Amino acid sequence: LRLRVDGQTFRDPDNREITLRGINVAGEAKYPKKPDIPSYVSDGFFDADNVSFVGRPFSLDDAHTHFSRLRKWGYNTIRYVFTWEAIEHEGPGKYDDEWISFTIEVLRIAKQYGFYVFLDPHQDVWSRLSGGSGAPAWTLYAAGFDPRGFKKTEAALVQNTFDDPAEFPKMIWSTNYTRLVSQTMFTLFYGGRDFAPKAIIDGINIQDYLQGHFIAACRYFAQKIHEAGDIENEVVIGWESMNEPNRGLIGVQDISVIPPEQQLQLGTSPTAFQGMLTGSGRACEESTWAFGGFGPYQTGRELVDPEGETAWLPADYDDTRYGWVRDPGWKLGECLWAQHGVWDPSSDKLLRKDYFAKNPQTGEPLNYDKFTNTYFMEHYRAYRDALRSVWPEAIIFCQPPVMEVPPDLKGTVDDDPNMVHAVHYYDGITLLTKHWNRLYNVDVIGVLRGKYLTPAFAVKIGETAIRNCLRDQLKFLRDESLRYMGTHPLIFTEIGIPFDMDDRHAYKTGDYSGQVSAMDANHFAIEGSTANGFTLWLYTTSNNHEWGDNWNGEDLSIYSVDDLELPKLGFRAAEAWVRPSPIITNGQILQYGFDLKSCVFSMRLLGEKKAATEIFLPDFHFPDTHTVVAVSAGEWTIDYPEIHSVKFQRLRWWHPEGDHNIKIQGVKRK
Repeated sequence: LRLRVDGQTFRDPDNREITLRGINVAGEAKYPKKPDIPSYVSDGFFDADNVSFVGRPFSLDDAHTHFSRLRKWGYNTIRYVFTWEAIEHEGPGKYDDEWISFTIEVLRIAKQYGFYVFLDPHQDVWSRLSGGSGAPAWTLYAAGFDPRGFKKTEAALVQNTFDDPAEFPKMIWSTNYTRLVSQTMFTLFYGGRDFAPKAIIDGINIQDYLQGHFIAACRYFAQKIHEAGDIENEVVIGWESMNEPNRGLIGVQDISVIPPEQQLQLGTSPTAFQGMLTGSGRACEESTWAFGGFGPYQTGRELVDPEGETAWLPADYDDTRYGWVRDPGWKLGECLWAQHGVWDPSSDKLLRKDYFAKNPQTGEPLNYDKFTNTYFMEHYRAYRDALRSVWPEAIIFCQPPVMEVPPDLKGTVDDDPNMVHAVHYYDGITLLTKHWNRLYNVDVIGVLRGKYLTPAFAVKIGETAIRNCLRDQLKFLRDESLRYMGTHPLIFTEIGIPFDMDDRHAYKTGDYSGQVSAMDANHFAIEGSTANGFTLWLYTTSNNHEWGDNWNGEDLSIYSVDDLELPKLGFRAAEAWVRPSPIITNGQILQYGFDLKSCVFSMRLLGEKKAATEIFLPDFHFPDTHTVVAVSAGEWTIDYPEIHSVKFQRLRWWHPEGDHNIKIQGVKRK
């Protein structure tokens, strides 16, 4: 077997600790292959019916060629991106065995390169019909509300629908989490017995139907891995929960106003009631909000007029498509929350301001921690046991909601010694402003958890203080992980920077200085966070300068078909994310890092009795003729191991037991 969990560390068969420097592969699994429907093409979007993700990311011939890149860049892990839509697209229980068979073929090509792969059931604002990716289309018809009218009802601002796809608002897809469809789907997914207790399919609640199929669609895809025989523990080490779990409306103390914890707006900003009227064809005046130095920004209101057409399936449209039972309680043509007594369609006025406020069964007041410790963990325990009904030795990458307190599983029955805490972190300023500010940055984590009062005691000035701020944020998350969940490993499964900074300034000049300072600062935070590894958010094989990641106007891929590789076109800040890093360490890593300015790699460890320390050294930064190695104890050699013709320089450092450290200096560049 490739890797085992042994507390806070991953260990190889000979007791050496493994460091997971990985990357997400790939952002192309978010949308189908035949027809190739990215975020900007509009024809054929709505007849999802039959899709064919057979092919995404890439055709199998290019697999061994594409995998070779990730070894050359020093990556040893891959977060394999796949959607629930890729498994159960035709309908409930209709699994794409052709997609399964083709995907099993992908893994061994990657296994030939000695990768570590954990599978990611990715999603963004629920479904691709809802302005993102993830869940299949029939899940929306199960809740029933046909995406045709979504345009100006403004439930999920879809990009495959706007008049001009090139004019899709930047970073507006993430706003859908606070809109009608995504607030409804996640609420029904994690707890339908609670807020919409009339949703009964197959005699069971919508909570049990949406979860039961996602739990089963992954379990059936996992049962093939048991029968494959050559990919369990030999390349596939386990699974992840679900990408960025959202609560929807579970815990909204007042649905008539924007909650103070909702810090993202932009586009139209409907409340739950303003989102309720709009999803029923009425009319609302909504404040519109935006972006630093661009967009609405304390805007001036805008009137939304769907004009008599709802964001719901009509009362008579044919459902009889894929099996089908509904209890007569669940209706069509009317608002779901309206029939449950949340609001009156005849008078257009709320019930009150606290339907989504307290506990379904006992009446305890809801918050985000209450949602994370109950309904999310309720969905997580079943997903954990379902994957272990097939493969009990499966490592489960537990991903709680983004930038929220992880569940308190330390000392409970869920203190799983084969679990991994997956944490997301994005520089909220640079990601949303698309500009690396070299002058200030905010301790976002410190503000969210209440370390300081308001974002005024927290902000730090100076690029050095900014670097230390990000590292102490990621370091704090590791201490929060070890406090609530126990002695378990942590993997920063998503972290990156937007490459389209300063109005495509790097694409116009080749000056990637902003992206270099952003990537080096983000990696500097990871290297000092005392974490167990990371996967940079997103390697796209079809990323270009025009469409970015070909998904929601984002441009986060480190690889581009229009940029040059490392030996007026730049290198896409490649010199910033091709870093020396530990691969496998003879003992516990005390501290390591890469100073990109001085081109100096240093690592301090606590040696164990014999078993080597294997470190990746980039060819660009560390040429063999000019690389200078210095050790505090022991001996070292430098080789060029070959893994299917793929070449990368590696240094092995044999040291005795005790406190030792190394300093590797390369070539400085401007």
